[PDB]
Amino acid sequence: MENFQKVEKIGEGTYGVVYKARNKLTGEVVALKKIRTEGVPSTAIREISLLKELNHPNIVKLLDVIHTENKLYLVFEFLHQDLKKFMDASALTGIPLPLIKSYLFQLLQGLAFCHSHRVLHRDLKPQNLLINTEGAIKLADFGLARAFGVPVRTYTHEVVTLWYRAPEILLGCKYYSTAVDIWSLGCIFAEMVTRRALFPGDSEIDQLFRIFRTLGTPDEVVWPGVTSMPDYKPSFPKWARQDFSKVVPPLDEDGRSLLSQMLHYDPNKRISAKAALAHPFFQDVTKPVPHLRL
Ligand SMILES: NC(=O)c1cc([N+](=O)[O-])c(Cl)cc1NCc1cnc(N)nc1
Repeated sequence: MENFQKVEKIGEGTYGVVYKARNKLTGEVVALKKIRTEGVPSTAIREISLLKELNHPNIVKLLDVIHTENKLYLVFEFLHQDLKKFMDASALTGIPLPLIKSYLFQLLQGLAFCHSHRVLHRDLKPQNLLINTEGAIKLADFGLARAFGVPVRTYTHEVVTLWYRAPEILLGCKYYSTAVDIWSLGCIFAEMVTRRALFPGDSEIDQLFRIFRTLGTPDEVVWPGVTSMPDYKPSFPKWARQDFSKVVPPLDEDGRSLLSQMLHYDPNKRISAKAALAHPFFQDVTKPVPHLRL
């Protein structure tokens, strides 16, 4: 509003426009997201407001929710860069394993926290993971997708990224579980390691088939109930599971083991954030300093 001097437009955020802004009073620099509409639901107000108490070091703090004049403003703690930009910037050399491990570990701590408080992210992707110079990484936009159905096209009709969507969502499941976030994080882990998106689908069916081509078309053996899912079709081609060592080379077996558990088809077999934190892969985790050029 007028209490915020806009510094620059960060982008066309998932729900709306995002600006880097400074509070004229406090001098605090924040990210301000403007969200779209018949007056903006009041149901979302109670919901969003609840997320203000969801405070954790690996969760971008939601400082304030402001509903006014058919506009909804979300004020967030500001971080200078997202993981997508960082991965692009580290494309030639790759993110060092120690840093990949630190980020994965921190993200799992953040998910463990949200999940223990019954909050799901639902739309984890590199762009929603913010990083700073201290080596921290934080989850952004956590429980927002709840009172906002399912993404598809931002106000600028931008294409919704399905690359990190769990198979149960693609198969039409009506109830998401914490497992969807573990799946997305597994996809991100793989991408940090290989420097290439794991399943870059360009349509819902292409996304699903890319997953099937790599992990094998799921069946009742590995995923009880899958053939009864809303969008499951007996006509799906049946692809054999690819040898896992081919998926994220040259990741070591500790890493491959954890990733395999984060990508199990059955949401109920998929590892929890809490359990993943105890995986041997993190035995030598540390907190390196990233090379950020702001
Ligand atoms: N909380 C935040 O700091 C933040 C929030 C949103 N958002 O609520 O939509 C977005 Cl896009 C980006 C953010 N920061 C990363 C960033 C900073 N600067 C520039 N130029 N690009 C990215």
